[PDB]
Amino acid sequence: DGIYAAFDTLMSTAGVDSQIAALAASEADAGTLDAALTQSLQEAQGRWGLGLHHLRHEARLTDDGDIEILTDGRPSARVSEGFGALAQAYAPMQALDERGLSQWAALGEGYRAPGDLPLAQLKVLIEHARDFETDWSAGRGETFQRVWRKGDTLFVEVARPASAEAALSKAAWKVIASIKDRAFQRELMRRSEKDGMLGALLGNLAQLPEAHFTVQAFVQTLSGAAARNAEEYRAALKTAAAALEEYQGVTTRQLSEVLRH
Amino acid sequence: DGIYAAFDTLMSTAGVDSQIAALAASEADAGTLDAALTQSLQEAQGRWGLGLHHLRHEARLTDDGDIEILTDGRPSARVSEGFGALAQAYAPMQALDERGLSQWAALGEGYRAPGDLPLAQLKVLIEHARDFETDWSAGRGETFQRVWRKGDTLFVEVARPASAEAALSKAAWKVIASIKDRAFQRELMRRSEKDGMLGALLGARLAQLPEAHFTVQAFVQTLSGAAARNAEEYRAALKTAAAALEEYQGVTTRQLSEVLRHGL
Repeated sequence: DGIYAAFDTLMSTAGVDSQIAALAASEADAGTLDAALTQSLQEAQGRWGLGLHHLRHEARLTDDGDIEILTDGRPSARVSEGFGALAQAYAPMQALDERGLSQWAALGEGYRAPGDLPLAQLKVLIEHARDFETDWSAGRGETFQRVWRKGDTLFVEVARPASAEAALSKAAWKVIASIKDRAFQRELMRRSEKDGMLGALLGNLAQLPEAHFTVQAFVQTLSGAAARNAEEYRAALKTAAAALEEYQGVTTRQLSEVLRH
Repeated sequence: DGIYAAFDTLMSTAGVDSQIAALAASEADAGTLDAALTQSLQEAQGRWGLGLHHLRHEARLTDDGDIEILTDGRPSARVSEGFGALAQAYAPMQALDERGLSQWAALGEGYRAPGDLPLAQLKVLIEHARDFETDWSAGRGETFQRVWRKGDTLFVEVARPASAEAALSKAAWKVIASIKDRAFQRELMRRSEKDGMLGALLGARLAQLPEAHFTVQAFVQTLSGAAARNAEEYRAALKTAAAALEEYQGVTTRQLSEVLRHGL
């Protein structure tokens, strides 16, 4: 239904198939739906790239038929408010450097190992340290990555910073190149010289979550004895990168089919 | 295809239709050609944004059928050495700040008035001073601008510095769009997501490319006689030259494009 379908819509900009409207239609119970909405919000958060791993993200159902999104137990926003408001709630919590990567430690304030360590030193932290966290390191294909352990869990992030407007602007690259009417094409090209590619194309998205959230990162997790295993980290690092290029590819494509429709 | 077409190709890079190949073939008179090379060469220098207004530019025919490019009467390059050769002959002579603007005065060493002068004060200079020169200021449209007078001629320069790389990039986009075979278009568009754009378009086939070394970065409007001492003639001069610079940028981008479609 309305709120459920909208939440769903938001999760999709992070490649999360939360299926919530169907769960609600299944006559699922309040706590079940809450668990499901919260679980999906956490996945999305790890792919949105906001750099907020240190906050706890919950989402709950309201008696007035809303969904209330929360971060560290404080009410941040309600789905019924629109996604741009969800954006504007997150913003002052964030801290991007000029590379658009999060300046926060996932573990909260403290020491961070450098991102460029030798596998031998990294292998020792994995095996024999409790909690640890490294900084960003430049990887294959303009991507960035960092590793950190919290409790029984190892986290691998692989990121490729690209704003929502960036994501839209690469979608306008493909929509213009695809156009079968060379008159409208050349006209949009001149108007693209003068207002960028997206503005030219626009001449309602504000309401679409694609305007405020896009896929920017992928987090891969290990648990138990895997989270103390150096072969398991390197598999997981490769996994997360493939995943990242996948979901960024899907979302570029689905966002193109939107920019036309 | 001959040294005249070589010179004609080099002049197209500033959007100067020299018509040298057609003159050389016409029934015109002896010596009219050297004059034409120099006339066409000086105009080209106004648009290249090299910052060499203080030097004198000449082009002549040599004894062995070549075209010699001169600076202050000294042999700087030969057209037959290609255009890159001309680029590095100019290089030791240049002096660009961080933005792409010449640090040389157009009038040689001497006092330069501020570039951010008030219009009432720039006017006095335009109505009553003899020779003068301002520094670069910014203008409208992410442009820059300065103005000098040498003699009876006012010189209004508007500039939008660009690397010949980005200009080649902008011409690649225009071409990969006009592409007819939608399959190869999507192939190029995907490589362009990976290997860059002008990268992936060159990859289907440049230092020989004239536009690889020279680009329209600026334009100099000129006033003479009575207009040259007229402050409203000056403010209009500035709008003309920004419009010019957009035009010749557009002409030279459409040219470089039609060049990139050959060899696909």
